[PDB]
Amino acid sequence: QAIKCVVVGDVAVGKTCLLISYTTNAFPGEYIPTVFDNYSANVMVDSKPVNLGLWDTAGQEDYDRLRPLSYPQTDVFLICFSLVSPASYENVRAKWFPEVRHHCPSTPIILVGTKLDLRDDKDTIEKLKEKKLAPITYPQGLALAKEIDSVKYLECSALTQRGLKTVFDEAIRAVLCP
Ligand SMILES: Nc1nc2c(ncn2[C@@H]2O[C@H](COP(=O)(O)OP(=O)(O)O)[C@@H](O)[C@H]2O)c(=O)[nH]1
Ligand SMILES: [Mg+2]
Repeated sequence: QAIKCVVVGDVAVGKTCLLISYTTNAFPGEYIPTVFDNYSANVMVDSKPVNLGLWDTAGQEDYDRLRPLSYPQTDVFLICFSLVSPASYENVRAKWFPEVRHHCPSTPIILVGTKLDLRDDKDTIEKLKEKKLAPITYPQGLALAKEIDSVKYLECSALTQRGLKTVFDEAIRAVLCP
């Protein structure tokens, strides 16, 4: 089974790390590739063999017109936001969900909270407070998920890989089907 999955969301939520941490089981953080690319993984899910094509995106505003060229024939989207970036969570509803739905009205969405590992980091919570902000909590992401009617809400870390595999199994599970 060939499944095409597109990953959207604000620059720097960790889309490229998520894809590479997934396909290769190692985290770039140190050396992140800047050429926007597509990747591949052969996965077994509920006894069915799957070839999953993962398509990265340029979330920059400069790419508003060209980004949707990679949307045709997509089987499932991950809309991603950083659990340590409220601005990114805001943009799911202000920008990403509306753009996905504009081009692909019926394609399933998985809502993904990323950098799960920084949610307890001290220096991180601290910096967030200096802006009168705080990490997105599980209940908050679940609510956004319900707002936008995504098939699942899932948290992960590319750095630790916690929950990373489930993100992709549910992606696959959402195509073929509820
Ligand atoms: N601590 C932590 N940092 C991450 C994680 N995923 C990505 N990052 C960092 O976040 C920054 C942006 O990640 P990248 O994948 O380039 O984001 P993108 O622009 O959405 O594709 C980089 O500095 C990464 O090292 C994560 O799971 N944990
Ligand atoms: Mg990237």
